[PDB]
Formats: sequence, C-alpha cells, structure tokens
Amino acid sequence: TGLLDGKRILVSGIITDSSIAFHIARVAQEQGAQLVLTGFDRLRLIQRITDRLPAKAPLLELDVQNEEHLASLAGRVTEAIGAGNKLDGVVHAIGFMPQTGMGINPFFDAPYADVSKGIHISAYSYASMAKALLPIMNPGGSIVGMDFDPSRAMPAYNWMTVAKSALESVNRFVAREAGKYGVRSNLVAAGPIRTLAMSAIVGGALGEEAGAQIQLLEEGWDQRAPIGWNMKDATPVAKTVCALLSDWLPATTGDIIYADGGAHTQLL
Amino acid sequence: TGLLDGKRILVSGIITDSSIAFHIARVAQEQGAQLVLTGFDRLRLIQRITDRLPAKAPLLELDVQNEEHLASLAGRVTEAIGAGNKLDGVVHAIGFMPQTGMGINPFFDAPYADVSKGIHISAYSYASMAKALLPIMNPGGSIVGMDFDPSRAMPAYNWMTVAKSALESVNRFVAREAGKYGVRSNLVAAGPIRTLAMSAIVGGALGEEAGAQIQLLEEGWDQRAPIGWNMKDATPVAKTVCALLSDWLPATTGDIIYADGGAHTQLL
Amino acid sequence: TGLLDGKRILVSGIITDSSIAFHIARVAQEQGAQLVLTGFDRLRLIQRITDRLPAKAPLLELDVQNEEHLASLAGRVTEAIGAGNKLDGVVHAIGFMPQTGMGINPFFDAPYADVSKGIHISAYSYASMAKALLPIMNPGGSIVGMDFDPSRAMPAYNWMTVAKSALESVNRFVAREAGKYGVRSNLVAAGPIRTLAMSAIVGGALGEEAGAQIQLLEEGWDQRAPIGWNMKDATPVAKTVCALLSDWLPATTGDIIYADGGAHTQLL
Amino acid sequence: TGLLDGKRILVSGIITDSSIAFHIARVAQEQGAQLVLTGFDRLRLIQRITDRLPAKAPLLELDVQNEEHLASLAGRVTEAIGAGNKLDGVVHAIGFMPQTGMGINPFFDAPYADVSKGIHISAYSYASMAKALLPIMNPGGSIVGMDFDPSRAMPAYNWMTVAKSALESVNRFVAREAGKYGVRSNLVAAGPIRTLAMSAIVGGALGEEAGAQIQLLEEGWDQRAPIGWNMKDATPVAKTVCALLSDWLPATTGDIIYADGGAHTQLL
Repeated sequence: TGLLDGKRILVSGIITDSSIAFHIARVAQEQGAQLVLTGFDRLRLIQRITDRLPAKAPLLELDVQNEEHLASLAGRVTEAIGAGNKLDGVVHAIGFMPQTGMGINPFFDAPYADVSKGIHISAYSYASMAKALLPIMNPGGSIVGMDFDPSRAMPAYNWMTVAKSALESVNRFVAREAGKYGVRSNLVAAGPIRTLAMSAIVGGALGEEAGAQIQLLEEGWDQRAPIGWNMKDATPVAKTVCALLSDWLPATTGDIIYADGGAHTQLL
Repeated sequence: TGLLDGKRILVSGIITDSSIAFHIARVAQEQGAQLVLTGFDRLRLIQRITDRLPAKAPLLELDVQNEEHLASLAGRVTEAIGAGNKLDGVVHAIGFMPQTGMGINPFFDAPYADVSKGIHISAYSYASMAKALLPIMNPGGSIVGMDFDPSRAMPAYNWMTVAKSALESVNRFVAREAGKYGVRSNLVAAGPIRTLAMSAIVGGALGEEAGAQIQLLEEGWDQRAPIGWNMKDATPVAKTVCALLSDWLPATTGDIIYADGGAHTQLL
Repeated sequence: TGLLDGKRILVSGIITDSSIAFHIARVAQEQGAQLVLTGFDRLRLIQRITDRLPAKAPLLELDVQNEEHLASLAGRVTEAIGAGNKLDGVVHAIGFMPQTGMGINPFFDAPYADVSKGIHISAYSYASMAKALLPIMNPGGSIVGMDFDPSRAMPAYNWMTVAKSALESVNRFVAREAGKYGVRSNLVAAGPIRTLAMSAIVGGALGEEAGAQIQLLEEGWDQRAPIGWNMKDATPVAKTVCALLSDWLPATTGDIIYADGGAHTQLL
Repeated sequence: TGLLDGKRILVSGIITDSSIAFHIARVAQEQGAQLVLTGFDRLRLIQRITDRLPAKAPLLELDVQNEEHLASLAGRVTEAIGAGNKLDGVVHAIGFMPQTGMGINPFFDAPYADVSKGIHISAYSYASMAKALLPIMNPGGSIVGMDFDPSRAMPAYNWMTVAKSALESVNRFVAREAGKYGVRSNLVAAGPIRTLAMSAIVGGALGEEAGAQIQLLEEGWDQRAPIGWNMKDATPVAKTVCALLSDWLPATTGDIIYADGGAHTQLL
C-alpha cells in the first residue's frame, strides 16, 4: 500500500536524480503514488535522468513561463492518467532565480528582469500550476510547493528569499482557490539541501564570497536544528512532502511545514 | 501497515471520549500503535472511556502537576510496555485553564493562582512529560502537544491563549532537549473543537456573553479556513498528531503544525 | 522642536492629498523635516498636490522602473538639497498592482506581466530606492516603506499581498545594505486607508457579491483593532512613519511596524 | 519641548542603574516626562538607583505579586501625581526568572514554583499593572513592557523565554482592555543588554560556561543586527520605549517593537 496508495500525483521540478523533486517522486512511488512527472520543454532531458525512479511515470512538458504549456497541462495530464481520473497531488518543486539575483551579485545589483524571472518560476508558477491543475484535482487533493524559509534575510539567497517570501504569500492565495476544490495547498520549507546546484555554488561557481556565505548559512542549520540537519539528505524533506500529499494532514492548507530539522525554531 | 504501525505511544489527556486525546488515541490505534494511556483521579472513570477505544491500552496514573507521578512515569510506562521496549511517541493533549482565566471572565480578573495552575498543566507539563519520557523514547520518536494558535489575542480564550503561547515556547525548548534523544517535539495547533469543557464553554455555562464570543470565534474560523473548519470533528486534528507521531515529518521539531483548516493563514 | 527637525527626507508616492505619502510628507514637514518629493506619470497634478503641503519641497521625477531615473536620483536629490547635504530619510510609499492582480479579478487570472510590474513597483523598487539613495544618506538615517500585512491571505488584495510579502522580504535585505550606511530600513504595515487602490477596486462597488468580502475584510480592522481603526485617517500611519524617520526608533531595522490599530494582534 | 513632555509615566523594574528600566526613566525624564517609579523589597537600593535619574520622581511601593500593592497602586499613583492627574504612560520593566529556570540549570530542572514565580513577575504582572493603572491613564496613553524575542528557543534564557512568550500573549490581551481606555499596550523586544545580574548571570557569576554560552548567544546579535547591537548601551532600547510612550506610534498596540538592531530580521 504505502502512504500515497492509489494517489495520482504530478511532480514537477525533477532535473537530476538528486533533485528534491526526484526524491519526492521516489518516496511517492515507494508510497504507492502514481506519478506524472514534468520538466521544462525538456521532457526529453528529464527522460535520461529519471529512468531511476522505482516505477515508470508519464512525463510531460511544462515550462511554467509558457502560458500554452499551462493551458494544456490539464489536458495532457488527463490524457496521461486516464480520462475520468484526476490528480490527488501536485508537487511544485520548481525554484529558480537567475544567479544575478542570488549568489555573489550584491542584493542591490540584481536586475529586475532577472528577479522577475526568478519570481515567475519560483512563486508565480505555483499559482499557475494550481490554476492549471486544480480543475483536474480530486477533493482531499494536495498541492505542495517547496520553500526555504524567507522570514529572515540571509546572505547570498538574496532575491531567491524574496521569491520564497512571495511564494509563501502565493501559497495562502492558492489555498483559498484550492479549498473550493477540497484541495489543500502547502509549502514545505526545507533546510538547505546540497544538491547539484547548491554544491557548485559552495564549490565556488558563484564565487568564493557566496560559496562561503552559503556554507556558513548552511552549516548553521545543523547547529540550530534540535534534531540536526543533513544537507546531503533530501529524504526527510521528501517524506515531509509526501505527508502533505497524504491524507494525514487533512486540515492544513495555506501553510508551511518546516522540514528543516527545527532550525527555524531555534536562535542558536 | 498502519501509519503508526509498531509504534508505542503514550497518550495523555483523555478525560472524555470526545476530547482530541481520545481521537488521537483512536486514530493512533487504527494506525497500528500500541498505546499507553494516562489519566488522573477518576481512573476507573477514565478506563470506562478508554474502553471505547478500538484496542486495550494500559492506563497509567499521571497527575502531570505531580512526581511520585512524573518521576515514576518512565518506570511505570516501561513496566506497561515491557522490559526492552521504549516509546516512539508521547502525546500531550492536556489543556486546563481555570474558568477565571477562560472566556467567561475578564482577562484582568483571573487570579494568578488560577493562571499559574492553567500554565502548569497546559504548558509547563509539556516540558515535564518530555523530561519524564525522553529517557524511555526511541530515536526518531515524537512528542506532540496540543496547541491552539495564540499568536493573536482572542477574547473568551484569555489566559488559555497565554498558556498556549507559553506552550509554544516550551515546545521549542523541549525540542532542543528532545533532539538529544533523536526525538521530535511539536505542537498541533487545532482549530476550535467542541469537547465537554470547550463544549461546556458554548453550551450555556459561560453565559450569553462568553458563549457568543466563542461562537463568533468558531464561526469565523470556518469562514477563514480555505478548506473549512468543522467545530465538531476532532479527526483531522487526530490525524495530524498521528502524522507527527509518524516517520513522515522526520525533519520537523520545535514546531507547530496547524490542523485548523488553514484559518490562521487567512485574514478573512 | 518637531520630531524630524533638520532632517532631510525624500518622500515618494504622493499621487493624492489623501494618500499616506501626502500625510507623511505633511507630518514630516510639520515636524520640521525638509522634504524632497518624487513623482512620475502626472507630475503637474503631483505638483498641484504637493502644494497643499505646509512647505514647498522640490518634486524630482522618479519612475522607480527606470534604472536611469534611479542612477540619477542621488545627484538630483543632492542638487535639490545642496551639495554636501545628505538625506536623513527616505519614504517609499509607492505600491502598485495592475488590477488584474487586485479586487474583483481572480488571483489565478492576473497575467504574470502584471504581477511582475506590481512587484517591480511595490517591492523591488524599495531595493531600487535604497540603492539609489543610500550613497546620499546620513548615518542615523531611515528608509521606510509602506506595507500592508500580507502574513495572511485575504480576499481582493491578491497579488498586491504577494508584492507586500516580497516587499517585507525586500525590506530585510535592504536593512542589511542600509546598515552599512548606519541607515535603518523598515516598513509601516498600515491598516487599510481609502485612497485610489484600496478604494478604487473597493469603492463599495464592483458587485454586491465579492465587494462584500473586501468590505467585511476592511471593516474587520476597526473591529479587531483594540484602539480601533480609522480608514479615513492616514495621520496615525503618517505619524508612525515619522517615528521611524525620527531618531526614536534607533535600534529597529529590517523590520515592520504595524500602524493598524493593533488589528493584526487580534483574531476577533 | 521634549518627546514625552507633560507625560506622567510610571516606570517599574528599575533595579540597577545599568537597566533598560533605568534608562527608559532617564530618557523619559530627559524628554520631559514626569515619572512615577515603583520598587519592592530592596527599597533603599532602588531609591539610591533612582537618585541617579536626572529628575526626582516619587518611588511608590509595588510588589507586583501583591494584590494589595496592585489594588491600591492607582490611588498612590494619584496621590503622587496629584488628584485629577492621570498617567500617560506605564512602563513594565519587571523581568525575573529564578536561577533554576535560567542560564545553566537545565530547562528541565526548573521547579514549577520557580517558573510560576517568573511568569507571575515577568508576564502576568503586565496584566496586573495594566489593570491597576488603566483606570488612571489618559486616552492616548501607552503601556510598554519589555520583551526579549521568545519566538525561537535559545540557550540559557530557558523559562525566561517561556515567560517572554507568555508576556507577548499577555500584551495582546492587555491591548484589548487598554484600548477601551484609548490606551496602547506594546512590548519592546530588546536585544541582549548587559546589566548587574548580567555582570553576574553572564558576566562572572553563573559559571565559566554560562558567561560564554549566553555570550555566544548575545554576540550573535551584533553579528545579525544590520545596524549593529551594542550589548552595553540600553539607550536605543530606552528610546524605542519612549517612542512608544510618545504619540508618535498612535496606531500600534498589542504589538512588539524590536529594538534589537534588527537582529531578529536576519538569519546570519
């Protein structure tokens, strides 16, 4: 059976088999969910890099900045899951901020064009995935986005934090649209997960000054977290997203679940 | 198979079979948990109630304000669960504020003795129960208290709100103690549930003024909750506690999960 | 005498004489501030309106979306205030959301173009103005923007709420930059004031259907506010901004001061 | 002239001359306020300290744990300020947790009688004084308590933190009551300041480990604070308290002003 047994869940954001979305997809399939995966205009690129999930899953093209991809999402999901089936779950794990908005570009030097793209994909596309999929979501259904607690400013994250503040705000509005469908909308605020993107940042692609800043932020999590924080382990975070996809948090929406080791709840 | 399968879980606070504790225990059992219940005083009267549970559970005595109680709990639990066995969960679902500090009475008119007693039971006993039980908890274990979001003042909850503020703060310190045991500590902040004392609040014993203030409270909650809020139904709360008791929020502690229909995320 | 004696303060966002900006600027002047005003699209109507102010203040053009206006702002402000003088205060009271992102229009129907513009104006420009003006601010300086508590979703406000969420996040990052200059950055989270966007999609008229939600929403401030809320009266919010522009809140930055009658502290 | 000119302000909790409390009174007097002061057992030692204040103030006796002191205070305050004179401000700067609930003693080991006493003095007495004093406050008045951000758990502060959480809640409720008199109630959430029992309770009289763990705690402020935090300067806090005592924050109540260098707004 498993936690998500029977549930039809669309999972966006997988880019690598170390993506938070990939582990979310993984844990979901292990828990019996039936997935529909999405990846940007690169349904063929997500093809190479996800033949690694426990079960096969239809993969669909979605560039969330593409209003056509969005108008047709519901259409192709249905095609994918079977006419007469609906989604039980939607995982939005799409986050992106041009590195001009997050990494060593001064916070002030991030062009709005880039911030705006960061917010399009990171925050707004949450409302657009909700708009696209809510009509093909079952009551008791669950939308989950990925958050990184922006409630305090932090070095390097910069405009991405801004985008996550925006996303949290968007989440409470999604929940209110979502609740007309009996659907809940929540975010999972993850502690830092050193994946493909994060390790190059800390590896100094976005330079010494930002890698340092991220490293020192990211190391504060484990010190802070009463239960610690392994940034190399997406599983706790994937399991939390699946808890949100399950029927075990039936009265939470508009909300944020911290899967951060309890870091956010401790000063030091 | 069940969410909580193979979990040993202490549930405190079942005083009647409608109190969220009862529902927690019930769902916990339906999820495959082996319960140790606590009660104090009317212990033969509490076993009459816990007899209405799906499964037998040892009922131990525990006045949470007391020590031949608290200091002996771990021992008595260990005897109840057996040599070699530890608890995976602790549920604190004890809330008491003398009615002088409740909705009927002016905020300024609650004596400290009563406030103090209400905080002892509702907040400080959370630390007490963690102190008592942590030694006999398994890593990955989970302590959950019951919260009623006190971040905004509400009339006709008065000092109880204050007690829940205190609880929330206690929860975060407990988490930091619990983490040393690999153990989570969280609060489930429930929407308003009618019991036999929060029921006896609205039922008549509060008189017009406090009964109307509480109904205005509870009705706005349903309005606010994007997925709605059912005053009468403890299940969503009970499931949430169980989520928390499960392995599915392994990265959450010091924290609060709002099982409140999302009301706290919406202004109207 | 006067809170703001000797202080030079840039006030942006005066479009009207009822606008929070107008009253901030008036209060600042009554308090002995020397103002610089900025404005954009109807600059001669603006000059008419800034006349209704106790003292004349130069109006400089400033389209916050215009990077060249921004790049030139300090030098114009400086020529306006005389060389060797720097600003002590900056008021950002610019907030705008294309009404696709507000009022009667779905949250889901706002094109991103519109959300992006509103966030540009409402949130990003706060960092823009900080960037433009920090170089010409005195230590002990203050930058204040206008917030509307977006911590909880509400009907109508929609994408403007999201932009206010972004703005609060923007503000904390701006504080971090501003602090280098010994400058504070804070937001005043105002209760609702009727002017030309919390009253021109309001207006007690865009249907007797969902105009009702917003009416419920907005009359909830006065009712929630322990000291009440007067929607017609920008003075208390203007005074709050002035306190932040003063030296009387010298240890507060990256922060939000709620000038809302304490409504957001109260659930009902 | 003066910020608080004409203001009759009662200030409680002056117990050292290095206090936030002592500096609130000093700054209040420098700003024209006529003070009334209160103290309890160490009455010679308090009358000594308050002599260090630039102006004479009546010192009245007030054990906030004493319902006779409280039910009486208003009469004595009137006696000292003169019949038909009301207070315009009340400052609650009474904070005390017995040692077992603070610093080095585990959080777990604090007996409730200590916790209860700390909460009585630190939180409940905020409602006590408001109740004692609201009847003799002017509309336009202002009650201010001293907070220390308890939103996240930190080492050492322990049950003091819990007390602070409770106070924050108490304040929101005080605002309800107070708002019936035209009176605001707010807390100033100060950064760590080094007092007398902070040249003891972190200076050199808790241990070696409680003058380096509270020190490590407290020095993260100045790191985090965008405009910095001087542990030794209670003036920014005293001034913030006076802002709140002034008419410059007329729309804020039930609230918390963070005079903490903006530290709570920033993660690293």
